[PDB]
This record gives sequence, C-alpha cells and structure tokens, in this order.
Amino acid sequence: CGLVASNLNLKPGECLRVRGEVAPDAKSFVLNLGKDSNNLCLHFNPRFNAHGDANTIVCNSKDGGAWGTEQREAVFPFQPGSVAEVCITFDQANLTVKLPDGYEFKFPNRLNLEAINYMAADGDFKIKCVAFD
Amino acid sequence: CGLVASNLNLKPGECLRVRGEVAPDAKSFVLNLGKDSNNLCLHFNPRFNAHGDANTIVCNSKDGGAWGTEQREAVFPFQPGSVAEVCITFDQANLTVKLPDGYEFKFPNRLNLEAINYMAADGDFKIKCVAFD
Ligand SMILES: C=CCO[C@@H]1O[C@H](CO)[C@@H](O[C@@H]2O[C@H](CO)[C@H](O)[C@H](OCc3cn(-c4n[nH]c(N)n4)nn3)[C@H]2O)[C@H](O)[C@H]1NC(C)=O
Ligand SMILES: C=CCO[C@@H]1O[C@H](CO)[C@@H](O[C@@H]2O[C@H](CO)[C@H](O)[C@H](OCc3cn(-c4n[nH]c(N)n4)nn3)[C@H]2O)[C@H](O)[C@H]1NC(C)=O
Repeated sequence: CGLVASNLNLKPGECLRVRGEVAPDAKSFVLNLGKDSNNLCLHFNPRFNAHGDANTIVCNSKDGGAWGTEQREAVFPFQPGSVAEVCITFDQANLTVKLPDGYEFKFPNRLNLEAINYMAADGDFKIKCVAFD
Repeated sequence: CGLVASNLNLKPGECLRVRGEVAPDAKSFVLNLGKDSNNLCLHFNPRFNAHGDANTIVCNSKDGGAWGTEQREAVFPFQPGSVAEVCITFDQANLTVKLPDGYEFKFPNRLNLEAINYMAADGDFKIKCVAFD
C-alpha cells in the first residue's frame, strides 16, 4: 500500500497527474480514485503478470463496497523498469485516462460523486509526483 | 481542510517538495508533517495576520495529541496571492525547511521520527503539486 490522499476536491474538468517508477519485476499496480476505499469511480489496474493476466489494463468501479463490471483495454503502454505518467480527468459521464505512448481511453462514471476526493496507489509503482490541475 | 496524505514513506535525507497557491486574502496557512494527525514533527504555520502575529512563521510539534512549545522564525518570504514552493527534509536531529527566495531554517526533530508518513494542509494554501526526491 502506497500513497493515500484525501480531501482532493478534484472537480469535473480538472486533471490529476501521477508520475512514478514501474518496478523492474513489476507484476501489477493500482490507482484507485473516488470518495473513499469503498466508493471508487475508478480502479485502474495495469497487470503485467497478475491473476493469470499478462500486459492488460483492468478497470472497474466499486460502489458501496461492491465491485462493478470489469472492463479490459487492448493497449498496454507500460514497461517494467521505466517511468510512467498517468493523467485522469472526469465529467458526469466518463473518466478519461491518458497514458504514455499516446494512448487514451474512457471509463464510464458509474458513481454519483460531485468531486473526486480520494486517491490510493498500491503495488509495483513508486510515486514520484502528483499534480492537481 | 486541505489535502491530507498518508503512507508518504519519507526517509531521512529525502526531499519532499510541495508547491501551492497562497490565497489572495491569506491570513494564515498550515502544513503539518509527521507520523499521523496526533504526532507531528512539524506544524509549519506562516501567519500573515493571525493569532496575534504579523508576517511570522510559527512552528511547533505535537506528541500524542499534546502541542509542544512554539518556535518563531526570523524570516517570511511569502506573499498573498502568489505561488510558493516549500521543500522539507529531515534527519536524526532536525527538520530542514527550504522556503522561497533562498531562505531556510531548522526545527528540532522532537519526536525523533525516522520516517514521515503523514502530511496535511490547511488554510490559505492550495496544494498544486507534491514531489518526492
Ligand atoms: C470477474 C471475475 C472473473 O475471474 C476473476 O475474479 C477476480 C476476483 O475474484 C478478478 O480480480 C479482481 O479484479 C478486481 C477489479 O475488477 C480488482 O483488481 C481485484 O483486486 C483488488 C486489489 C488489488 N490490490 C492490489 N494491491 N496491490 C496491487 N498491485 N493490487 N489489492 N486489492 C482483483 O482481485 C479477476 O479480474 C477476474 N478475472 C477476469 C478475467 O475478469
Ligand atoms: C491571546 C494569545 C494567546 O496565545 C495564542 O494562543 C493560540 C491558541 O493556542 C495560539 O494558536 C495556536 O497555535 C498552534 C501552534 O502552537 C496552532 O497553530 C493552532 O492552530 C491549529 C491549526 C491551524 N490550522 C490552520 N489551517 N490553516 C490555517 N491557516 N491555520 N490548522 N490547525 C493555533 O490556534 C497562538 O499561537 C498563541 N500566540 C501567542 C503569541 O502565544
């Protein structure tokens, strides 16, 4: 369990940027965003080799403790042993996740949060910088 | 309040850099660092006009919920309505706080902390970036 931040007050349209080091032997890492640990509008989980999955981004939500319907992306712009930046914004309909190598995708916003107040990082990613719009 | 962060895992000699916006109407702002909210190795409180002080930085510690004795610094390189960066490092004996315009001071490490895991901001300072060197 890595950095946890609360009271972020990230409003629609504003950008959260996180830069970190992906471990040389990384298996996976997680960024969680939402209201608190039980209420995540985005669970962002690049899996290098975890849960039987290789080089796959897994995303989901968590609402009142309940995991939503998982979705997988088809591009994996991360390497073990490198620096990576992630940029996230949102509006009421979607979160937009921008990643290295030009890749961007949307994830439906399934919760009803006015602002994103909570971020937690976990796994094989050493956070070097966080910037809030 | 403002941003609260935990699991910072800051170790001796490492640098925590915090950049933010000092509000236009600033009276006072606070950056708290320590083990947790009741165990602060540094309560860093620039006062523009507050609690009986004008353009003075007040520092204190908090040990098991109990405030220590305040120390008043001799410099004040802050202005309302501006951006500011504060850089903090610590060791066995002291915290070193680097401020805008080349100023710095030391504050004794009264709790003898070997790691800083908690930070919180309050008042007229909106955190825009946090970085780890
Ligand atoms: C839909 C179920 C089908 O089988 C599997 O069931 C697993 C759960 O029983 C699925 O894994 C979870 O997927 C969740 C997202 O939908 C979360 O990723 C969950 O892990 C939560 C977690 C991660 N971490 C963590 N700590 N550090 C790191 N790097 N990750 N701690 N807690 C994973 O345990 C796993 O994704 C899923 N597989 C598929 C293909 O969907
Ligand atoms: C008639 C004078 C009585 O003496 C005063 O007594 C006050 C209350 O104990 C002293 O203030 C506290 O000093 C503490 C450090 O020793 C803390 O600064 C305390 O405020 C807690 C606090 C402030 N903030 C905050 N957030 N944002 C801002 N701007 N401030 N968050 N938590 C302040 O309420 C204040 O420093 C002290 N001043 C004198 C000169 O002794």
